[PDB]
Amino acid sequence: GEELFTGVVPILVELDGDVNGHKFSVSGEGEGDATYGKLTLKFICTTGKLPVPWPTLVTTFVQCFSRYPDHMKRHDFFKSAMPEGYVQERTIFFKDDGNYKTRAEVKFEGDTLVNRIELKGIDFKEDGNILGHKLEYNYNSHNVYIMADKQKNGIKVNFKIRHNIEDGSVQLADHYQQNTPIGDGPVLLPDNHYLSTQGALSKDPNEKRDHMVLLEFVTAAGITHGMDE
Repeated sequence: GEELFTGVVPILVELDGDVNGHKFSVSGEGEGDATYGKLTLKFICTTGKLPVPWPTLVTTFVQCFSRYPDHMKRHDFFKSAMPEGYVQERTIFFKDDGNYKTRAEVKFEGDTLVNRIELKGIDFKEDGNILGHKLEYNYNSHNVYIMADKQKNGIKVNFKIRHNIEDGSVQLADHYQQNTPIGDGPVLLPDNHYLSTQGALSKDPNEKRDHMVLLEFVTAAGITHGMDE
């Protein structure tokens, strides 16, 4: 799966979602060059307004496109599970508010890296930060902590997203994450490490729909020795 990422790879992103029985669908479209850990993507909400704020769906909407330095290349689980792909599951708990459970298949369909999401949210407050749309429209820098999970044959992941509340405070979102092969074959199981992100949310000023533009930079780090479980 390393060999598959040398250059620019086109991506489709399809989410279908329900949050407090607000059904909705999003479609996304862009490119990844994993040589630089670069992603650029556009998302549009094909069922009207998105009822969640956009920042809360950034983590949900392809970590095969992280940049792994040559010295960490054999700790790269994500790419190593391609083309057959990987299933990615997540429960995201928002502090003093509800949660998203999500399930995604990330796999190559054709020459296009595809991420296909199903997502349920519950116990969200209507006078909320989330359903009351109270979060700034921004991407901050984060670190993504990864460990191996030999049992399941994949990785366990956790990190906290720090969403800026319009008032000013922080709205935490705690991502309990699991990734596993759809890949019936062999994937690289990493020693513990992190990824480090940069990014930006913005708007296409011509796009009439509810949407989001994501440019993102993600680099792997934390390891300096001699590699493989």
